[PDB]
Amino acid sequence: ADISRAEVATLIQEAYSDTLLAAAKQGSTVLSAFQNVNMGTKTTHLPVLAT
Amino acid sequence: ADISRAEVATLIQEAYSDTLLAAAKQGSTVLSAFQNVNMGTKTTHLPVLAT
Repeated sequence: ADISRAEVATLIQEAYSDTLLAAAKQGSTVLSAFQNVNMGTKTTHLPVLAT
Repeated sequence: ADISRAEVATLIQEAYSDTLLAAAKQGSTVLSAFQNVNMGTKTTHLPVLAT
């Protein structure tokens, strides 16, 4: 005796949005606070003044 | 059945970097705080009022 929103089936379509999806990425702190030194092998030796 | 990094001994070289080596040097304080009198001899005499 009446048409409910179930009996209309897929003529009513659900909808989509990006609005909450995007999230900012945060880099390393130490890779921007300090000098990045290139390496070509596992170990690099650095001499320093000692006395 | 497997090669480990201990078994590749000295086919892997160790590198060097001077990026920590360069210490800066600090001058005398008294040579910048006060007048530098040029001398051509061991002794200079300066008279002053005394009474």
